[PDB]
Amino acid sequence: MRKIGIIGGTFDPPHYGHLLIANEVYHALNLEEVWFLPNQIPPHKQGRNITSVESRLQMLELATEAEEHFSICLEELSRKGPSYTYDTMLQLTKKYPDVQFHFIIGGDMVEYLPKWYNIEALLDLVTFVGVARPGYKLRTPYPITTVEIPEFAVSSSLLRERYKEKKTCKYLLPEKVQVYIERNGLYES
Amino acid sequence: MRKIGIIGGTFDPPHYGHLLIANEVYHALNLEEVWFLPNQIPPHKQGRNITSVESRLQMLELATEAEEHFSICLEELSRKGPSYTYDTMLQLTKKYPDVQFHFIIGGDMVEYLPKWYNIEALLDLVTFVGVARPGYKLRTPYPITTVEIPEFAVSSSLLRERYKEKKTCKYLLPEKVQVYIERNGLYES
Ligand SMILES: Nc1c(C(=O)Nc2cccc(F)c2)sc2nc(-c3cccs3)ccc12
Ligand SMILES: [Ca+2]
Ligand SMILES: [Ca+2]
Ligand SMILES: [Ca+2]
Repeated sequence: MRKIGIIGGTFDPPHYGHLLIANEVYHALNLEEVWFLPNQIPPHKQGRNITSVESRLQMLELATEAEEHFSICLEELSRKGPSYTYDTMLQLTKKYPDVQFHFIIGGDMVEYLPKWYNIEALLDLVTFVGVARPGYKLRTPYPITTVEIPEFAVSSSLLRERYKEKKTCKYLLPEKVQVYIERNGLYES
Repeated sequence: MRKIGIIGGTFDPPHYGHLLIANEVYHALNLEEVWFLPNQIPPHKQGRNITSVESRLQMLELATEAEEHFSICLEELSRKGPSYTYDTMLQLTKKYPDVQFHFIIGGDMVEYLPKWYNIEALLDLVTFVGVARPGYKLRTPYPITTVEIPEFAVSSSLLRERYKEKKTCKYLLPEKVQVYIERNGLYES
């Protein structure tokens, strides 16, 4: 009966956009906590740069360390290459039979839910939480919860480009993440 | 091989945002045509409304009628249930052996490509075209083509809330589609 949120992604890098979404859902739905679920990234086909699991995990640590109700879930990182959400949620529900998982997704992704691997069985494992801007209404045959979220146009691709151009990203992600990015020379070609 | 774009989605309703994306990719990559690929929607779990196949197809016709280089592909819509993209593209590849398919996806979708059903096999059937805001880049282990398109922010979920509130959506989607929506009482739920 414990209400726990799940927010998945590569977190490459983690930013205030992610934290804002996790916080809003935590508060809207009265969750006990939100788990950040870092995805595996397959090796690059052409051997080009991917952000190491080590780096993504430490940025997540730094991003969430000051937040009481945010935790990191290592389930997806703990085996294989990438996992279907079904596979991950199967293991978490078996592992935490007392938890009601609330799986947070962007509004734009809602229309594509019928294409998710093994969707019908996943619907028995999680409650989906669709996030949408004020003024936006989500539509789906599936029983999802909608949460309205403020606009802050920060994205990982934005931040990556700023670091490439040796610009600062003050005010866009936690200070400690920024220091890590700068010290490890991340995202600079 | 003929270069053909694929833009998939529920188009519920189709609007200027979709046409802008298709058109930009069409011009950027010198495609012969862009085929809009309407998805199937499973029946509502709680007996509520989904927009019919008939309605979605006719809005799509009205949205694309003026453009020679825009067509509608019925591969998914003619089926009884939803299709994985891999299964659709395998059939299309089979049916059109001289076509190189360019599969258009939103920038936000790129991060989650490793979770798509049969992604490795699908990579051998299509070239993905990711849409980035101008000056921004997409990060993925997969070989993808990037097309820059401004984020125009018009969305189906905005238009639907507007129709529920009994507003017009003039200047946000083709005139003909707005008429069809109003005349048929779509999006009032
Ligand atoms: N299979 C998935 C998606 C998908 O099929 N998208 C899509 C996008 C454009 C056209 C299309 F046919 C499908 S979006 C998505 N998001 C996720 C997420 C994982 C964690 C947060 S969202 C997992 C799987 C998929
Ligand atoms: Ca730097
Ligand atoms: Ca009406
Ligand atoms: Ca009515």
